[PDB]
Parts: sequence; C-alpha cells; structure tokens
Amino acid sequence: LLRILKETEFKKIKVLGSGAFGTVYKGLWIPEGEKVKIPVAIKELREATSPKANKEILDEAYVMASVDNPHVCRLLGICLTSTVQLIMQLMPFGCLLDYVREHKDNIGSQYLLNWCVQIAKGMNYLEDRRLVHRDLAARNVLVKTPQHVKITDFGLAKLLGAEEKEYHAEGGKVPIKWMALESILHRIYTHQSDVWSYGVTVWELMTFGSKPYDGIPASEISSILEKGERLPQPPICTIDVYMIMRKCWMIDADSRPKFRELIIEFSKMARDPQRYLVIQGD
Ligand SMILES: *CCC(=O)Nc1cc(-c2c(-c3ccc(N4CCN(C)CC4)cc3)[nH]c3nccc(Cl)c23)ccc1C
Repeated sequence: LLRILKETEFKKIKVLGSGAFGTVYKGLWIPEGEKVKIPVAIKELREATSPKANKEILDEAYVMASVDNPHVCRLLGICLTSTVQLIMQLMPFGCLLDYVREHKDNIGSQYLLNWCVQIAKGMNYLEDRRLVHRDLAARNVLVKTPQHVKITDFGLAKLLGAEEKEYHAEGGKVPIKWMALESILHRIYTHQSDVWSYGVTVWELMTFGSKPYDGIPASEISSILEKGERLPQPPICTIDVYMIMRKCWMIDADSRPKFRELIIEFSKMARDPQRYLVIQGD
C-alpha cells in the first residue's frame, strides 16, 4: 500500500535536521488534484550504493506505511527521483530526546508518565502486528504536541513469521546501550528485548536526556550487565517507578513485564503523578 508521490505535489520549506541517512526538510504537500496544504516532513536519503541497500530502504517504507496507530508515526508516501524521499506527517516539536533536554524545567510528572503510557501503547500495537522494533529509544520518539508522542524509525524492524517468536540478527547494528543482554550475547531479538529498550527509553525521560552508561565504552557494557549492575535510579523516580525499570532489565526475557502490563501500570501512576515522580516545581 505504498503511495507514490511526484515532485510537483510537495515543496521544501526549510531544513529541520539531518544525519548519516540524509536530510529532513519541513515541507508542504498538496495531493494531486487537490488544494489542501498538508504540513509534512520530507526525509531525503543519500543515494544507495548497493541493491541490497535499496531494498532495505523500500522494506522500511513498506513497514512504516502499514502501521496505523495514534502513537506510531506513519509514512504518507514516497518520491523516487535521483534519490529516495520519504514523506511523513510533520511532528513540529521533534524527537522526545531533545525535547526533554531543552524543556527540563517546564516538564511535569504528568507529562513524563503520559509519554510512558503512549510509548507502551504504540509498542503493544507493534507487538500485535508481530513487529519487533529493535531500535526503541528516546531519539526515535517524535513529539506531535507535548501531550502526544509517536514512535518512528523502522530501519531495523523485523516481522515475525507464523510460528517464530525470535529474530536472529546477522550482525550488530543496534546501539549496545539499548540492547537486551540476549541480543548482545546471542543476537536474539524479541518483543521482550524491545521491553529492555523501553526501560532504557523511560530512564532517558526520567533523567531528562542523560546518556545511559555515560563515559563507559561500548566494549564494556556486557561486562557491566553480567555483574548485575543496571542504570541508576533517577532522582525524580520513586521506588515504584524505578523497580518497573529494573524488571525491564531482567536477564530472563520472560521475567520482564510485557507492554500490555506497562500500559496499566503507567496509566495507574498517571492518575496521581506526584505520588510516583517528585519534581522540584511540579
Ligand atoms: C532527536 C533525533 C532527531 O533530531 N530526529 C529528527 C527529527 C526530525 C523531525 C522533526 C523536527 C521537528 C522540530 C525540530 N526542531 C524544533 C525545535 N528546535 C529547537 C530545533 C528543531 C527538529 C526536527 N519533525 C519531524 N517530523 C516528522 C519526522 C521527523 Cl524525522 C521530524 C527531523 C530530523 C531529525 C534528525
């Protein structure tokens, strides 16, 4: 169901950001035969070197165009010229990581707990679609409004077949500081490995954008996890919230809570935000 867009249908206004993948522009999309102006993000990728790389781009686009959930960022279309341009709905505030870093003073406990609910709802939706994200992190959650965030970036996602519960990677593409231990040791990725990355993502939100295992090299993360050491308790978290993060980091993947449980646990805490998160001027 991939919608193909022509160059005349959209126009680039200004640059939003960039990366090794390419450049993202703030754009305006006018569908062919219409007059409505839709604000869009235009992700113009670098030229692919290999046909394998070109398929990986298209595979990511098919996945991103197929997800339909209020807390998952969908692909609106694709334009093929000298390069590949991916058109998505504009998220005006950007990634949740930079948002919590640049608004640390103005973020309440209700906002942090609601984000945990929304991210856990989107992941639970992806789990029902038999998708393993494999790259969940605060840098890959986009902020439509401060009350509404969405999961994006399916460049590492994998679809599970009829009777398979795991994905066996052929290499290392995920940042190790978000990887579950079984992924570090056996390249196994499951929904419960996404729960590990979810607990890291929550830790990023509760520390207002700190780097996990800051100053520790990537080659020594496995050594840390083998000794039983985890991410420290953020100063704003009560014992209830922090133990939820610790269960996401248990060695037995089935001992970790599932996303559908995290929805109820964080919805309960969102009803009394100041009971579970103590912020200075909340
Ligand atoms: C944290 C990782 C990151 O920067 N990702 C990213 C996101 C987009 C992007 C944006 C976007 C919106 C707003 C801003 N700014 C607002 C705040 N100012 C202070 C800085 C710039 C920046 C980016 N909106 C999007 N909508 C849909 C899809 C995407 Cl990817 C975005 C762009 C580029 C990057 C790298």
